[PDB]
Amino acid sequence: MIDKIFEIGLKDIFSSSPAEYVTIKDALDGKLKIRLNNNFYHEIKKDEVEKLSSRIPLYLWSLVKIPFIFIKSSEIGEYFVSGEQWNKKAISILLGREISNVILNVDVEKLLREYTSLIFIILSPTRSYTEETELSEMLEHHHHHH
Repeated sequence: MIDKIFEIGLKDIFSSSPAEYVTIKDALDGKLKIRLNNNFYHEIKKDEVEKLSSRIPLYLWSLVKIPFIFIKSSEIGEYFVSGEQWNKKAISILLGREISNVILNVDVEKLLREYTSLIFIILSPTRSYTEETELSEMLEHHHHHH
């Protein structure tokens, strides 16, 4: 509890991850800047929030705290929907997927194209650098989907 040595292992991993969030209601309020764990700031596009709030039920606006975090599976094209149950319920309604834990890579990519600034993906560099994968994919003009 009040014990020294909090450990720094996962800190560097989730350093680029949001340390604070805003609701959909807050983003419409003009809170478009969230702080990361490494204290940097990422601005959220209000335009992407407005198209979001046009599709997600009113109740969830002050419940869902954006950005949405998706943890990528260590080797699989499945992403673990992270956040509160409201975030996960949002994803359930936006995709038509029942969120148990993961959604498919295609579903995440839909969401990425639909709402880019609202999403943080914790990439697993365990199985291919997804950024290098992106180049390799566009070379063959496709994106591996299943």
